[PDB]
Amino acid sequence: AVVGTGWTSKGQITVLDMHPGSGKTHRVLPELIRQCIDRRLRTLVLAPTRVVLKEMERALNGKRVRFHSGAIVDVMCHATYVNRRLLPQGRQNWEVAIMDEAHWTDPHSIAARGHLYTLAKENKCALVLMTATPPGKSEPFPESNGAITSEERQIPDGEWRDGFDWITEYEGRTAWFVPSIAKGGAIARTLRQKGKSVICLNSKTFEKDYSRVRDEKPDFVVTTDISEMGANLDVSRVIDGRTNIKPEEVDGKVELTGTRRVTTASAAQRRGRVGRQDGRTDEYIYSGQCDDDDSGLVQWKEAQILLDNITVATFYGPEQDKMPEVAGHFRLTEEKRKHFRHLLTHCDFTPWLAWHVAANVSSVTDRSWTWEGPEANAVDEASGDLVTFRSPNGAERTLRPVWKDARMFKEGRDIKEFVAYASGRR
Repeated sequence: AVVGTGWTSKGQITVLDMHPGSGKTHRVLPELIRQCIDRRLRTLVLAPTRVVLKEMERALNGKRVRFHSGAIVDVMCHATYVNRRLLPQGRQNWEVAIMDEAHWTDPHSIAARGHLYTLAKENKCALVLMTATPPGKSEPFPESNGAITSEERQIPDGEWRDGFDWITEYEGRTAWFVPSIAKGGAIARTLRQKGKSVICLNSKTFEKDYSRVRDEKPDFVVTTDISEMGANLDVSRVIDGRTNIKPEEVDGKVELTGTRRVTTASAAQRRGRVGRQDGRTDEYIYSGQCDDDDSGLVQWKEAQILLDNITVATFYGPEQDKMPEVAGHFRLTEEKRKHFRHLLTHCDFTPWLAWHVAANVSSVTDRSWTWEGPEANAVDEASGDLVTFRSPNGAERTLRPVWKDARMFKEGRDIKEFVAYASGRR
């Protein structure tokens, strides 16, 4: 344990920065809840992912905790907390809030910590943030439970043949972080034609396929940033090119082109996959430097869209500089918020797309915005022909949305699901 009491006093903000593998989920979290239950405080616990929520349920074995897909402790995902507050008829209160993996730059995660920070600064709760890389200044090589030898090497950015023998001559298991699902597939194919087993983890596969890692012990896990929020990959080496995809609003559209250097918090979390056990020395092989200035990413606008609709609120204080507009800018009328919530939760829309649709379109039944956009917004398959579909009246449409978000058409979303919506089947 790190803190005694007073941590549950209204207006207290506590940051627990504990290294991975020193018993946070199964030692520290269960002691914090014991205290809450003993003091009879309505406690909220936020997990980043279903994988971590399930792990919390095992560690909180034998307490009155309510887990969400007569107890005073509720456990749910970051995203569940925020999505619930999008119904103004929703909005239960807790006096203590514990947020696990509180560094995540997912918009729901940013909005949750901002909302809870706002409440605690007004003395409506206590807030614990559990993360090795708290928002604010980060170190790329923070302390670990066991040794990590970190070395800079050139890392392949796609398929290779010769010149990188150190990758495949290695005897232990490796996690290789990649900036995108597409780049992952290239790396995965090359490793497999060099005789290695590979599992790919990303936004799309993580919830389902995390368990194959433990079960199948592949030579390589080729992973996106999805493994930076509590994933135990049980590897002895990380390979980290220190890049990520850069979703950005450019000329009124969300683009996904090229990469950014990771933030130092990301680099530390990637490295943080190893060094979990004392008595053994692991390896972190990386290429190049970090860039902490991610203020350009659309995630901050999306965090504001959510925060303005679950609520003067601020982001979690160091992050407030990254709020792109005046607080409240994106607030919707109750009726439009209901549309917004449906698009997020039932149609798998990004916050950016769901906001533009709900703010602007007349009725929840209109689909004409999906074909009435400017010509340059038309959506192509990888084969080069523009996507077409039929409206219920048999009219042939070209997919050409008024608001274009590249994330709807690749990187773990399929054109086919968006066409289900556009054709009025969803």
